[PDB]
Amino acid sequence: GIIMENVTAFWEEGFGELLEKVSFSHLCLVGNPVLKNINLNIEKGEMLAITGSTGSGKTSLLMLILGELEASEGIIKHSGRVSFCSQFSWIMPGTIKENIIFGVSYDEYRYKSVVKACQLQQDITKFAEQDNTVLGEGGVTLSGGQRARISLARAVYKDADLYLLDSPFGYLDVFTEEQVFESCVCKLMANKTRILVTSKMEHLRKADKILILHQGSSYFYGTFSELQSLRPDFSSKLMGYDTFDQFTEERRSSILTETLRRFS
Ligand SMILES: Nc1ncnc2c1ncn2[C@@H]1O[C@H](COP(=O)(O)OP(=O)(O)OP(=O)(O)O)[C@@H](O)[C@H]1O
Ligand SMILES: [Mg+2]
Repeated sequence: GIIMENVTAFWEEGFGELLEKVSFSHLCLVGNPVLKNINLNIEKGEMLAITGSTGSGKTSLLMLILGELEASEGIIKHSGRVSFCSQFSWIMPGTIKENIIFGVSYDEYRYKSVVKACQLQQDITKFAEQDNTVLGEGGVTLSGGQRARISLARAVYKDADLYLLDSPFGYLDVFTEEQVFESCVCKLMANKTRILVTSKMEHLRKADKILILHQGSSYFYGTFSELQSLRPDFSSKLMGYDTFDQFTEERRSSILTETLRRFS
């Protein structure tokens, strides 16, 4: 499981460099918080959806769990192997397969089931060599979604206790992404403790807990139901869109941000 009791963390010199790699020294000198009074309790097998305004601390909270940012006040409790899957989808030179099982024991069943749920079948079938196509470093002629699904597969194949998925559903092939959410994150991963950063409303619905950050602070925590009751101005605005989850990542963040400001 993963517990966070009143946690706060400050700009440490060097942290913002890592945040580029995944002005800073002014935030460091001045001593601001990057997250502030963060609280959450996720029990084994639960799925936490994290969302919020753009630049609100979401990736920084993942760096906290990974142990890259140092929590000044608070307790952070969790244990085991943790599998991280960043926004930036990196690709090592080698085959699509090699990339997915990087430095980890092959397991024909486990592999086929990840490859499958992550919607990579539609993809590797396009290629003369299937999942034995060799990729150049950075996976460059691929699409943004293709890289993202390769990077997700790689991360989900890893066997671990906690899975941190940072924003893999933000590209244009929006239906595949709906498939992937459902087969991978919701079915195949259903028994694994997993945190998902996201700007799609659907993911909030189907989650166990929810965390919405804004200007570094927790603007909400607790379940999807509580969200509608407790922050209703929020809930009205967002839920009352036609197909908000098929807006671009860019437009979804814009509204989340404009909305979080209105009702602070
Ligand atoms: N590449 C960057 N250049 C300058 N400042 C940055 C950069 N990445 C993050 N920050 C700063 O660190 C804090 C934000 O980051 P985090 O990286 O925690 O945001 P998120 O909540 O993950 O948002 P985003 O949609 O940008 O990923 C912000 O207040 C922002 O000012
Ligand atoms: Mg982020």
